[PDB]
Amino acid sequence: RPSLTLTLLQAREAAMSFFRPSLNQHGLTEQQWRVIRILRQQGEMESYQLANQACILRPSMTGVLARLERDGIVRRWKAPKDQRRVYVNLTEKGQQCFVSMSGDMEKNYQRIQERFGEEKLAQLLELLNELKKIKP
Amino acid sequence: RPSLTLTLLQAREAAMSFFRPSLNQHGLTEQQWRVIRILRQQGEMESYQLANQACILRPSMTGVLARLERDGIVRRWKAPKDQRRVYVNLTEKGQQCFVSMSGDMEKNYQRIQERFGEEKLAQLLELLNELKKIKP
Repeated sequence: RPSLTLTLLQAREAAMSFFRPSLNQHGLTEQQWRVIRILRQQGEMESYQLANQACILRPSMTGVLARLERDGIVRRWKAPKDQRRVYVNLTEKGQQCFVSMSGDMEKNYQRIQERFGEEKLAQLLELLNELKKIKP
Repeated sequence: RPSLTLTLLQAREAAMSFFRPSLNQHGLTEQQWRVIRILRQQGEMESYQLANQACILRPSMTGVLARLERDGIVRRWKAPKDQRRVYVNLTEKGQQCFVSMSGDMEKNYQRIQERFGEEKLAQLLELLNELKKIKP
């Protein structure tokens, strides 16, 4: 039995060589960029939920957020009607950060699409979207 | 542009809920189990190469190996004809560890196959095997 889950992770390392240089070049970690990506697409998010979607382990998430907060990328606030919840969102500076990286990240996806196949990329994503739906 | 790489990782979290309990139940971490899986399938392996295939970051790999070595699961040795290389292999105890977990891990794959689809699982794996081949 080949390992579905190890194979998912090796496939992701393969794709990540297309993005790490632009993130290298822009001075961000992939874990930062995941967080930025989710907060961009999904908007303000409760912080445990963000760790869960962004696929970060909770002890590293504390440092991920405090760093991004220190850099002016995200803002953290207590929910007015439950102060023990903490919501996170991109700042104007973080949104403009996302925007300037996006042209580079589109070109890296164009390189993946050419080298992998435009329809193969679409089947993979469809299938991966389906696999996520098997979660109990 | 949806994130191929974040989506790979969320799909993997989905599948991992099928295995973490048996690894919970057997007292292993997934990072240990990746290492055991690669050393089982591929045999003795140089230690940086093992980190690369097993998808572990080098500072965590040191602790992964020293723990597994302390538990009698792996053996580490210097290559006779290059003492600055360190090879790793499963011990008899680690091989029997792999064997006893494998029945549980097969059942968890049967659950995935039923809930995901037997042919969909095969297309996904074929496609992921292809994606790995795009690595520059």
